[PDB]
Amino acid sequence: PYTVVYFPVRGRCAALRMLLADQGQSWKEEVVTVETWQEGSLKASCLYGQLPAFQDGDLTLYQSNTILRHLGRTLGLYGKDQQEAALVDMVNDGVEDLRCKYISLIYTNYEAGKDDYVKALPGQLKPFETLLSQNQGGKTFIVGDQISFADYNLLDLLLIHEVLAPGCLDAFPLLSAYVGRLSARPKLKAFLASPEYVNLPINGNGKQ
Amino acid sequence: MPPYTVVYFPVRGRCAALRMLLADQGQSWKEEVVTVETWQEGSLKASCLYGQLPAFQDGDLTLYQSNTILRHLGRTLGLYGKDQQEAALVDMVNDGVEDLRCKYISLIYTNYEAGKDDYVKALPGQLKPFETLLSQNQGGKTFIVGDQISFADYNLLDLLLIHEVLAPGCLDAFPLLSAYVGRLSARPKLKAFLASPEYVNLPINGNGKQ
Ligand SMILES: CCCCCCSC[C@H](NC(=O)CC[C@H]([NH3+])C(=O)O)C(=O)NCC(=O)O
Ligand SMILES: CCCCCCSC[C@H](NC(=O)CC[C@H]([NH3+])C(=O)O)C(=O)NCC(=O)O
Repeated sequence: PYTVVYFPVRGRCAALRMLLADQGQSWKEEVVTVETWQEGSLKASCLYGQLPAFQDGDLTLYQSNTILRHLGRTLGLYGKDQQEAALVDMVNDGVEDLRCKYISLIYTNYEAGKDDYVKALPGQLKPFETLLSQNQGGKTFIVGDQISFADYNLLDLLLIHEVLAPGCLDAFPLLSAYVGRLSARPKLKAFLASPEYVNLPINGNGKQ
Repeated sequence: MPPYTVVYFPVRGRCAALRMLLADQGQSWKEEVVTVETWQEGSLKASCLYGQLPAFQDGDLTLYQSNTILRHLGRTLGLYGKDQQEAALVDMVNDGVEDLRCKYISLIYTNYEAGKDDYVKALPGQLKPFETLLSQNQGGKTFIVGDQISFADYNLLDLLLIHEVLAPGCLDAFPLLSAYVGRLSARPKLKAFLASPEYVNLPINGNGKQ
């Protein structure tokens, strides 16, 4: 019932793929090559002229976070009540802010800004360590005691930063244990080790 | 006393949309103004989750992130669509608004002088998606999604209004958006609020540019 339309990279689709895989959902991948994209017709039919695009039956959605929220809403990964839902949103928005900075670094000035970015990293990750400490001592998920779409988004963000700055999580015990714990979930573990994930570049420009 | 408290700098900025929402929905709220002096002192910043404002309090629930605040209000006040499908569409609209808002903010604080012309030239292409959304919903006669107002409407309204200040007449080429702004701006409570000193006398941005 699901179709994700995207370029052949993990990018902004990694988190939603992990979510679908971990939740045991099936989906079809519609790969869009740079050639096809530069042709122009697909772009013109996209609401904001960008991908990913997602189809749930006849519902066509755009915007990665909208897709995540939609899945969180339909699959029950949006907290147990309104208070938790608000907290889940707060976590996801924080993830999105840092993701934008990451994306900017990767595509705008990797060479020149990498050092400053890595130096500033600890300050950027602290908020998530704090959130974790306030939720049952970081023994469960980011919000509440059930997994939410924010968890998958945060997991991806942490994983790609471990590739960018190996060991950046060493100074954060809760985050470190969190990544290990989530990465150990049966279906997610199988997915993260599959060619489907491993053989796709993280970003489109060969930088990471 | 009011259950809501918005903590922010004395500017409209990322709080304009939520204020319009509260006002239009007849809600009461307390404004906790943070001056640049107080902020540079450091203690408040250190207590903020991501080291930034706005901050929002609903009873003992302290929230950060403007869009989280909007979604929370949309969820508790019933401004999030009539069902899941609409909720997804509302999110899609809001995310689009957020993307353009970031570009606007970047222009305003990063290089207003140098980039203003290019930005205004690219504007029509950026607004088209919203005109399209409007055309697909009862011919743009009601709201952005469905037939009931959502938090996305307030966010979009603010975005359109601030762009009308940046590039006067930018909405002329978009009949649906133009009528939409006029229609929403005419709602009783919202109209009263937009004309109040509380709104009018607050600068749009913090650096005096708009
Ligand atoms: C080519 C391989 C690298 C691909 C990089 C990732 S896609 C980047 C871009 N899409 C976005 O930035 C999506 C942003 C949107 N806010 C979301 O979160 O979904 C796009 O479609 N860009 C195409 C365009 O704008 O023309
Ligand atoms: C001073 C008058 C001008 C104020 C401009 C608007 S506040 C800007 C900034 N906050 C944000 O950018 C908030 C972004 C956040 N993602 C959201 O959506 O709420 C901040 O708190 N910055 C303070 C800091 O980072 O130290």
